Amino acid sequence: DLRLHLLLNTSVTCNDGSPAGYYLKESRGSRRWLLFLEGGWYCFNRENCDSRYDTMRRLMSSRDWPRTRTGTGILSSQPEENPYWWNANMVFIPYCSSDVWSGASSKSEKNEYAFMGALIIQEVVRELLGRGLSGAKVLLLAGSSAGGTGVLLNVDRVAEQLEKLGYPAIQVRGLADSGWFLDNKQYRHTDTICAPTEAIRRGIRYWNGVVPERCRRQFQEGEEWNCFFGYKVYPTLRSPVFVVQWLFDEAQLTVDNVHLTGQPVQEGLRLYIQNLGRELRHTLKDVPASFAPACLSHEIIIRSHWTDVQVKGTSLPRALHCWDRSLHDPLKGCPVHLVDSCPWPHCNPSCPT
Ligand SMILES: *[C@@H]1O[C@H](CO)[C@@H](O)[C@H](O)[C@H]1NC(C)=O
Ligand SMILES: Cn1c(=O)c2c(ncn2C)n(C)c1=O
Repeated sequence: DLRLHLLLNTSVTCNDGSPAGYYLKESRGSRRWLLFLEGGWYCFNRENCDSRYDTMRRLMSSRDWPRTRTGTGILSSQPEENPYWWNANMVFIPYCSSDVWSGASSKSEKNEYAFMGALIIQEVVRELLGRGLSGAKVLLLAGSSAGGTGVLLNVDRVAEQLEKLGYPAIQVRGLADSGWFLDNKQYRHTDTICAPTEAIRRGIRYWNGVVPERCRRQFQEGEEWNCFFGYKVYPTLRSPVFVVQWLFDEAQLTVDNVHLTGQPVQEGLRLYIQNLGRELRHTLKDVPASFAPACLSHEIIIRSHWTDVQVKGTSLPRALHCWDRSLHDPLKGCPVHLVDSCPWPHCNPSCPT
């Protein structure tokens, strides 16, 4: 079990002004720290944030959080479940800012909600430095879905923060799971139910959203939404980032207005889906540390059966171990770049059921 700690700095809040926090399981033996960013979409105006507050309140408030969470997949302390980092210090940072971890805005007389995702990550790192992180060799900032995008937006700021606090020895790395989206044409055009590009454009203004400096400098004022797209922000990052991305991500297909029912798929949708997989594969061509199976799924790294999926006979835990070896100073039978070439969901027999 990971134990809840609410942030001692109560100016750093969830959407409703309740304190943000983190779940921690310390490993006294280990100088490895895994900080996992939870996902769960976002909200980008008063009306859709109000709806989220009614039926997804745990993603907007700490008021109802449990005292403990069970570490699963990459957050498991059991080697059987987590061959990769079972002995690491484990941190789960709940997503309660609805801002893809980009926000730097307090609740005030002008703001119904606080969007403090970027500041929550900063505050968790600062408070952990007094709990053993000061002795770390490696800090892996990991995350799934909106948390995966959060890794891309925040990994270099965590590295900068530790450099400026006088910990240049701590190696900051990123693991972005199911956070690598395409600003592609929808299969069918569609209110909130608004394509990611426009929703993110509006979100940044609403959240006072912040993006990595080099990406911000490239795209400039009014175009920072570009930095929420992996293939655009990744090349601007200095920190090593491992990209885990299903070629047919369910969240990508949802925003593209693709709904597979069981009826025969006709030529138009077949070509659309094959084109999406090919586009995803293209964006990963020059990403040296990547795991991209040809599956229709969403998230993997905190799922208990994350060990089961393979690309070219290599599991994700093995790929991550090979990545660790690669960052000592290519390795025989220890690959780090694993992208499926087969063009249809579940052409990989190891895809989740
Ligand atoms: C508390 O958090 C706020 C907002 O991130 C920050 O400006 C302030 O410096 C923090 N104070 C302390 C004591 O950490
Ligand atoms: C750009 N983008 C998306 O496209 C997206 C998303 N979550 C789901 N989608 C589909 N997030 C967090 C995101 O930043």
